Amino acid sequence: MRLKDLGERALLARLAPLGYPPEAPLPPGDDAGGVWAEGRAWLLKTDGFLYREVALKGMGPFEVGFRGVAATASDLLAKMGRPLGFTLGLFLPEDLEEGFVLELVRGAAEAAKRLGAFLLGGDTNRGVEVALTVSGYALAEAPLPRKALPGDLLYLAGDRWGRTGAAIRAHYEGRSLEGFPKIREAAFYPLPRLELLALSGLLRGSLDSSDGLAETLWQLADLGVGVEVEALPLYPDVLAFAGSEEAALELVLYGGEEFEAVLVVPQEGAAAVEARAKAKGLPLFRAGRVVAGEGVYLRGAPLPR
Amino acid sequence: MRLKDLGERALLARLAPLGYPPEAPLPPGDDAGGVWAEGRAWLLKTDGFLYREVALKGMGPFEVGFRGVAATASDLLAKMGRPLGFTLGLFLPEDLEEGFVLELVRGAAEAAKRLGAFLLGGDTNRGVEVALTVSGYALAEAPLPRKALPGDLLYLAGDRWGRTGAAIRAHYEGRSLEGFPKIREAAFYPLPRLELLALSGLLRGSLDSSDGLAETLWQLADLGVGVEVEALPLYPDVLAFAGSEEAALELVLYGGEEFEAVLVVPQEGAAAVEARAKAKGLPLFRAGRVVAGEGVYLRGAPLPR
Repeated sequence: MRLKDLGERALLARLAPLGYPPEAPLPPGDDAGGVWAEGRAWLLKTDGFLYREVALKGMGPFEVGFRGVAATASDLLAKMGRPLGFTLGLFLPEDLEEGFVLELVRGAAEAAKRLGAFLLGGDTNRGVEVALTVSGYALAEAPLPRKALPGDLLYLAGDRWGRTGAAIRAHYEGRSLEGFPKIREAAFYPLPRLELLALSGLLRGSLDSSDGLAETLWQLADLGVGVEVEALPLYPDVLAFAGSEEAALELVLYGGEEFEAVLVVPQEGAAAVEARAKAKGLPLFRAGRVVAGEGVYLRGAPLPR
Repeated sequence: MRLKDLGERALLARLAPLGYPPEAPLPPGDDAGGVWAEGRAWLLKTDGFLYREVALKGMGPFEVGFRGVAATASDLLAKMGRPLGFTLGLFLPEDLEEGFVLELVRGAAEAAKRLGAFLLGGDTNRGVEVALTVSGYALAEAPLPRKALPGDLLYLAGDRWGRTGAAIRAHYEGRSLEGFPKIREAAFYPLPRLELLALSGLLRGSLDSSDGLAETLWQLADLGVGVEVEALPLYPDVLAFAGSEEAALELVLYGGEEFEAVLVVPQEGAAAVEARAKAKGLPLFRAGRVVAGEGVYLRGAPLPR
């Protein structure tokens, strides 16, 4: 079967276990992969993309490089790994201007610096179209896998929910983001949250949302549980942009590229976690909880994948 | 200035220090990059390439995936890092058969397994042409930077010298490798050389020859020294394939893709190094020495880069 008909989800599921370590700190198909080395869970993650598929109107190579590192760092942080460094794989057309490449690299270096991390080099190769892969490694004291048990609460960390969806929709509709700076920042400089690490060792599991929250909630449900969302964050700017509560909901659920984490919090320490996040400046939103059975629900109604 | 006019060396040289750590276990622009973490030098490296640039006649996706890991692993090993895992970044045209992709990943997984390493996942994306990047991390107890002092001896480790160049030349000339099994193996399955680690903590420096021996020797000279090559290994099969000493030397010096290390050994430790290599199964060849000054010479004659 050709990739077109196969689909990305099916292909990824088939490739996930190949060569994966049997006694790993994280299961196959998680937000990152890794091995146990001298008492620490060393994580490794590679994210790739075509320049023309991530660069929204107003974004230049600087923003693209910055987002590449941010994307990879977010997956590592959701697994409770502290990103230490990143490497770049670049495919560049021969007629590309060197200034363009310098911008891509400085953008990436800037995102790395904000995290206290570095660029450890990379590689460049001739290519037909500008394409890039960003890999990063992280040291995790308590690796957080995608796991959940009926009874645990579901929390949304960070504040890019609905905003990255708005930015993409604006880009597709040809609408300006003048008047929506937080939405623009969410798309141009999505800062991965080191504060997530304040919750290391306290959570049951997590999933990084890069392909939409609804899609992520179903990835959680597919673990073998039911998901009941009682509330979702609808930021004032997201509502203004959307025009209605219903329109804002679609941006929040079917937006994408949020690179914010969905956290599975055991009822036991839910009070502490809120306190911890609060104490460390980590935005936290209680969305719902995990239950026995299957399916994903939004206030009782079925939430479509 | 266009990339085509700038050159790979010039470009890479400009990007190398960008975002690199000031207290790193390896200098910027080395065979790999890394940071010191809890007493160990953790190295990270990315090697990318286009499928068509690597696939020689007779090679399929399994061999290409194997070589991607072999290459990344070789750079890490030259720095004395023990490779622990790799991640893949794949760019794939939508009309590709799924089996082709499965071969790529299994090939990579095979090379990783030979090293006692694993595949930790990766990412896939649509592309106009098959392109791949392999990233890997390694734990180095004693990171080995590219470093050299006048009086130091130059050794070549491994046995792919001249053979990878012969394979490439064969492909270009449409010449059969029937009767040249070692040359074919050097191109199809360049086994990553774990035995290099037997020399951990004994050498002054090293460089991995991924782009040709002469090029690698000039990179060594660019550290601020002169290089005198007194002898080079001309294997029987390389000589037979080449037809003459001259043609053979050209394949050895301007071949490429060897992924074998050039080692800088202190005079005082050479006897011990050779003994250690012999005891642990690491092919080693004494080729010359480092001297004060500049430039690379082959038996007194300037060696073109």
